[PDB]
Amino acid sequence: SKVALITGVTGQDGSYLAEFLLEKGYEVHGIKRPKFHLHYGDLSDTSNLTRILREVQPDEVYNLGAMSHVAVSFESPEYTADVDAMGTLRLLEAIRFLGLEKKTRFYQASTSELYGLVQEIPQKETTPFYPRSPYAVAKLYAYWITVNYRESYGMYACNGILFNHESPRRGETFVTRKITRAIANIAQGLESCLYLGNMDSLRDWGHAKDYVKMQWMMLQQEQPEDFVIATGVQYSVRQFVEMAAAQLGIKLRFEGTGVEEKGIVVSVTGHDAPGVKPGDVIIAVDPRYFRPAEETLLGDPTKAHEKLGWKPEITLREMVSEMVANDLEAAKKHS
Amino acid sequence: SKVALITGVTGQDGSYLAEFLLEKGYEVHGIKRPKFHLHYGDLSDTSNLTRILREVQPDEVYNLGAMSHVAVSFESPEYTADVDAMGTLRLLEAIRFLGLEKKTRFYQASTSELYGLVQEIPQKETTPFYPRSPYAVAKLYAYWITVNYRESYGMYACNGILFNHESPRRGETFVTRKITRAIANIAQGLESCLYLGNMDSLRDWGHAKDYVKMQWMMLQQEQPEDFVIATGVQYSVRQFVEMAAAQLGIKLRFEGTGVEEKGIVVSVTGHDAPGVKPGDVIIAVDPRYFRPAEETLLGDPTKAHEKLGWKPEITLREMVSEMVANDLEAAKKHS
Repeated sequence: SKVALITGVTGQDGSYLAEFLLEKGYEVHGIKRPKFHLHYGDLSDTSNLTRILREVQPDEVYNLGAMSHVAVSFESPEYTADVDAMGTLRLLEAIRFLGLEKKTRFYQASTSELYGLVQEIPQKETTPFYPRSPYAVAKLYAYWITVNYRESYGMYACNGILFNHESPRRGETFVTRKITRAIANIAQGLESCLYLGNMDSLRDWGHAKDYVKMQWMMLQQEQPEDFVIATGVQYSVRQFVEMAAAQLGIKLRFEGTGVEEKGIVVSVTGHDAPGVKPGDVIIAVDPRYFRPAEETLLGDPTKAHEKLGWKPEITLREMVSEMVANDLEAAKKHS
Repeated sequence: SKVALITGVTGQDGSYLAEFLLEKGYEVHGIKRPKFHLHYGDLSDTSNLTRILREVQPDEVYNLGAMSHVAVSFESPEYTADVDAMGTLRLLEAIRFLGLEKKTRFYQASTSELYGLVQEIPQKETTPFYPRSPYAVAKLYAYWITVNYRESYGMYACNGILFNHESPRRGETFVTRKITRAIANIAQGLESCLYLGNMDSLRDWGHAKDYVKMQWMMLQQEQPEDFVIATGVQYSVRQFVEMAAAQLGIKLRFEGTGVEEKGIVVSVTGHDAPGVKPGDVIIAVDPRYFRPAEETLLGDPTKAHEKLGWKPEITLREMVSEMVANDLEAAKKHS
């Protein structure tokens, strides 16, 4: 059968991609950031990773790394660049060293954080990059080295510019998981308030499962091509809160504007929100993080749809329901 | 003048010790974990640290590392051991390599976490160690290698078994700073509730400034000796909360027992607690962290007092007042 190597195999995207590929009968090898094999290594050691590629002889390689500058907070800038930027070059160079240009197809996970400034909305494949963090500059290098090996050596190598994508596995530092975790704990009486920033902020949220599928599709073509991977639909942080609360039978009312805005509990249906009652104030704004910033990230996945036929199949509400259910289960183990 | 080298120079203890020594006219060199000099390095490189000791020719070396297994959360177990355990051996071996046994005095910062289990209370120099985390095992090695170089080579090398010590610089992960930060933010209306564990838990809290002084004293003697460094006085987490709240004019009432216990605002005096009013519930217990655990850490600093004349000079209330004032200042920049 087909063989694949996944770097960053234990993150949200790696775990879902590994499942997706195993289901298709692939033999899956991975390294952290039955027919599944884990290897030691982090992409900082050329010898170790070339050895692994030599033993694995993968048909496909998925270079997933960290997805956000926030998920990389505790690493040194040099370590992040060595693995997310140089690691990409090492993988491409190893494929050449081993004479695998004709057998191995390469996928690199870029990020919407490459847009930094923004300017034009929505953002598409032609929209110019302007990195705003060391992490994003490292990703800029990874994006361009991949384009360069494609253009210079005719290698099948391409980039997936990923916009936000969540799931029950999403890291607790992202706002979506913060909200579902908090709503569940509040409903179960383990906490009392959820503090957020500007609730007007508009986001483009997709489901990790739909995105890892597009990543795989991007390696099944006749020629390599880069693609923006997003939903192209906007929702407010406030709508996300309402949706999450609605999954637990809590209807919310919002009173006040800006840093003064507050979420009041109007009614409660069902038996999953015992720790909440009408009148309760459970959502508020933290001035330390409030900011009325314009110019907004919103991806245009038209090319993906036109050339590949890819479209997100899971809806935002199903994603929220799945995340809420998972956090609710953990929460009741403690009420 | 005298020359000193401090490892972990930017932590709470290192920053205070550096100040203490500079005030005394020392030339101070440091490495992270005017007459002050910072060097690159972390104790993992024998060549780099020997070179530094060779250039510095210190009269005194203070091997401060991490003080808690919680402060070491984001490091790999191997990295922590390499710097906190092996790093200690490297420093002692470099002093010998360079022929500095007669000039350089060595101080190692142990921790009360070496007691793990506990059993006998209070704990003193003779009380047996029983590490309960990888971090503490690394510290056990550091403690014993220091004793061994003292006993085997007649080197002036000793251990300071430190119990909890705080200050305005204390890391936000420790419960004392968590409480002062929270009380200030609540008083300033930036947050609404403080969730803690068992409020009956008894602790031995001293001030970092008093402790770095004992560390220095331990190197001014005629012979090297190990010492427990603590206050030997107990206070409850609940008393700490009351004290912190009292610094902001908030009097508290506690209703309920165990996981049901809650802190209610009785009265408010002054103008530093605008975000709080009588009746408000601002302290509650998080069941996830509640635990009625016996057998309690409490140090017996009698030997320190008897042999060296050391005694903590700063009181717990002055420490709380200082921590609260610092957090209150940060807080009002945002109300």
